[PDB]
Amino acid sequence: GAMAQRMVWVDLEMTGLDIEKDQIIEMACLITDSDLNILAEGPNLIIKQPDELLDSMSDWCKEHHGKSGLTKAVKESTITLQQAEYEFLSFVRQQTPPGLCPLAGNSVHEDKKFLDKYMPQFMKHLHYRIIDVSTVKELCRRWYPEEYEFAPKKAASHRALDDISESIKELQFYRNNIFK
Amino acid sequence: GAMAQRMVWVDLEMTGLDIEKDQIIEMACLITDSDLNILAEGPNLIITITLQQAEYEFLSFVRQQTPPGLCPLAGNSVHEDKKFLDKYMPQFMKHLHYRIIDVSTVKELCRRWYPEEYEFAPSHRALDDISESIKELQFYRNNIFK
Repeated sequence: GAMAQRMVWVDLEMTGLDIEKDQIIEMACLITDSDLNILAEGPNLIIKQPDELLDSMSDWCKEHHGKSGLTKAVKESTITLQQAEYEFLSFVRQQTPPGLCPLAGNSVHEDKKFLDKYMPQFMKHLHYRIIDVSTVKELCRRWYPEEYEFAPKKAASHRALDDISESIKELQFYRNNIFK
Repeated sequence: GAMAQRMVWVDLEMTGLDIEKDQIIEMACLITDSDLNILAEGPNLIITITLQQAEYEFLSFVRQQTPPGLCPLAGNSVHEDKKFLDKYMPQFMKHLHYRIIDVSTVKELCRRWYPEEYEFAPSHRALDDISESIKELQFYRNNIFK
């Protein structure tokens, strides 16, 4: 299909939910065509942030980023936020025409909040539209409870790029099972 | 599980899109069941009233209609509305679930996957904008869902 009909899937991992204090610690990007066919995997980058920020994280955040092995990789990182944005923006410019492709993901409103503040040039390459798999998830649970039960459970967190894969798989499941 | 499957619909008008500088001009809220039937209509406030009182009016309304932390925020391009709400109405957002139901996601899937249905798919107040967003979602349920 047309490059203007491609989707830009992102997944971010952050120190918390507070847009004033918290920072982006991991990011991944993936391109699919309009029908969710896999076109190209983008960078998977672990971004350096201070130790003070990593220790002030919520008890849920501290354990979940520890078992996935992220906090260790954040502490050994040489990638700055600015360097990561340059990598992500370069990749999407090579894959999509400017300001025409949507952001896609799971509860991707949360990621957009952090991308709007900390990666505004990357966000200018994207159109205003959002494709949020979690809106489809909520409608599946209500309107198609039988199909919702058969969907696979999500795997344990590894890296942001694997989380995007699970989000794509989830929306493909919805298309395959609850769309006309 | 019928109560946890209800939806908290909102629509807001702001002075712009910057969270640090812009403010909430208008807000409306209403509750639908899981099948989109309107169970109760809330107030359509011009912010005339204050933001903290508007939050008390809306928090009182959703506390007598849905259980805390189980029902999502629902709307059309509600990602921008959720940003202004998390900041300026954090006690209201504490009553809702972390996920949201955004009709603009369904519109976009309709546009791509159902171009024919998309071509024949279907405001002065913010409450009227919610009513039209529900009719838009009901159209997608009927025309593109199995």
